[PDB]
Amino acid sequence: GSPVSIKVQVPNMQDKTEWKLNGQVLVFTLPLTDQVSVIKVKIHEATGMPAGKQKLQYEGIFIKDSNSLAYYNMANGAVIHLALKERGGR
RNA sequence: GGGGACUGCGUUCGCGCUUUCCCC
Ligand code: NA
Repeated sequence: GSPVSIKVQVPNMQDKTEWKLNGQVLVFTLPLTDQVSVIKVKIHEATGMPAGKQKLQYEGIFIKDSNSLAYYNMANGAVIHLALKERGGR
């Protein structure tokens, strides 16, 4: 497909001094056939935040690695919201 | 029996699994 602009809203998390979580909006250029996992790769390259630590949400949907951006009907200027994933357990 | 930190993960976002531990 044709590459589109996808935005990622990064958290503002200054206590995470190992990453660059400064509230910025990342702007990536990717085709709509690219999988959501590619967004995590590019977020890792820009913030240092590993993919396994990223929680992505698009229009309230917890988008999954194996689906393409087109699967979620993303378009130019779509904003993906990034959060820190927190693990649980008993 | 509670809370944390991790290593990876899953998730319906409620948490759950796991890995090293650390405490109360
Ligand atoms: Na719900």
